[PDB]
Amino acid sequence: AECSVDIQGNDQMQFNTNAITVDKSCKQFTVNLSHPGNLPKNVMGHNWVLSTAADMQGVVTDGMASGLDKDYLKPDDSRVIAHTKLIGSGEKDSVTFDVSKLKEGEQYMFFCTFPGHSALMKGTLTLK
Amino acid sequence: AECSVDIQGNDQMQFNTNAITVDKSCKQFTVNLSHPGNLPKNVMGHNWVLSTAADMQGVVTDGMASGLDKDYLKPDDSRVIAHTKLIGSGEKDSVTFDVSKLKEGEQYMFFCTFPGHSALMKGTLTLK
Amino acid sequence: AECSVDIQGNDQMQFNTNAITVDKSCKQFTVNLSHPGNLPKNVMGHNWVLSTAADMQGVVTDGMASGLDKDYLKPDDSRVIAHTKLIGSGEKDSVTFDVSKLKEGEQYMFFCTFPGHSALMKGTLTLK
Amino acid sequence: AECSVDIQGNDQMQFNTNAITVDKSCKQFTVNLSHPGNLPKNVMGHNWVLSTAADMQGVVTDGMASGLDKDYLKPDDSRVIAHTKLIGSGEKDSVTFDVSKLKEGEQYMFFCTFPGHSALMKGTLTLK
Ligand SMILES: [Cu+2]
Ligand SMILES: [Cu+2]
Ligand SMILES: [Cu+2]
Ligand SMILES: [Cu+2]
Repeated sequence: AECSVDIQGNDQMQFNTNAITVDKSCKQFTVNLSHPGNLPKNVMGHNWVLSTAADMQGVVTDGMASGLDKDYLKPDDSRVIAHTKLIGSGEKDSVTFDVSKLKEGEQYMFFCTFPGHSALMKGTLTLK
Repeated sequence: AECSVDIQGNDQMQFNTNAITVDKSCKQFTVNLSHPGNLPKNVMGHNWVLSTAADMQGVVTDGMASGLDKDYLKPDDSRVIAHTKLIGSGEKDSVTFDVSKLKEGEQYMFFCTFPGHSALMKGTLTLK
Repeated sequence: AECSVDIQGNDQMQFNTNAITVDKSCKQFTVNLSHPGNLPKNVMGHNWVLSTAADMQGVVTDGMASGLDKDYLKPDDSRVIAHTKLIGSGEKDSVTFDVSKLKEGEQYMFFCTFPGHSALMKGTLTLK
Repeated sequence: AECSVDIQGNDQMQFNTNAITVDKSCKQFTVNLSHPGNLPKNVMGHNWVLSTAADMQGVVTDGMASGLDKDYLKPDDSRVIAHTKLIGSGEKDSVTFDVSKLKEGEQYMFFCTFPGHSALMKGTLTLK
């Protein structure tokens, strides 16, 4: 949609899109995440996390180490550009971030940091 | 598209959708598969294969065993409802099948049978 | 050894093997499962479950529905040939079963029924 | 064991381990890689490549771009601490490296650079 995308994380550990395009004319961009299905957060929680492609692994390893109560993200992690909370089925969360935080010609990855989901739940974000 | 869907399998071993719905009014249904990216067929080939969810695993296992030359599909496998060829980047292939081969209230799965790909490249198909 | 195998299911949602061959001369066969890592059972619990390839999807689907208190396995599911308990990190469990429950020529699959894990935590077992 | 590890990458695009610990008493560490299965190098080749977690993305991407003739690794990449050859099934390779090139407190990752494989063929290495 205009400077926003709606994305779903389902009970089969899948995001419904795997490529996000942000137009340079946008001052801000909003991601609206929902979780179709019936499984709870401790079993199939999902969040949408954005970092550069280079930082994804560091973000994922340290997130796993933060625990369920920390939504599997290291608090005040400097490499995370934007993120939602970790949501279970039937819940919703959105994030709006400034497009000035993205740079031309840098590769960005969005992903879910719940233990073991990033191998399957990830995609590219591109500023065009 | 009425009675068709276009789907893409990319260089990250991802399909761009995880759910196809077929309209019960469609007599036939076509799937148009393309492969964006730059990797060749032997490294990142993708096909779209349809079966019941209960048959998916035996089709994938026997497909692997048939190998390279057989497009990683057992020839005349009775469990395969429809399938494309295995394609590399920049190639395109379509498959049309009779919608009468599908039951309402039965669960179907589409997937790619290139070794290792079905872990990520799979989705549901249902009649509506 | 000869009629046993040690399997590990780790925090990355993977088993350390994807194929087990049971030697025809074994009267019984043992699977010893351990869980390297640090995550608790409610987030990354693993079990080793055996059925035929054709039954795997039914077992995983009824399993997921039965929930964590039932170790994500349908109570007294007749499609389950043998299974361990669902274990958390630092736990271990073993199951010994009679090899006469297996026949030559049938495809068997082993897998984890914790939601989402069978996508990666699956393998073939064959009586040879 | 202690200063060596045997690792295998199979036809299901998986390593048999996703965590290696190198003991600080080791002067040198040896990794022996084998490829179980039947698939050739150009379809499912594997290598074991070590770098810091922050450098892994860059190594994988430039590795992809170097091609099969370069074993999917950029020639003389200074980010690669150690690596094997790319091997097909039934092949094996060994690599020894100096443990003094590893510092305590730095996050390292080992992985495969054959296109697409690092998503699942990766793990941690830690000085302990
Ligand atoms: Cu998730
Ligand atoms: Cu594929
Ligand atoms: Cu599991
Ligand atoms: Cu590989």
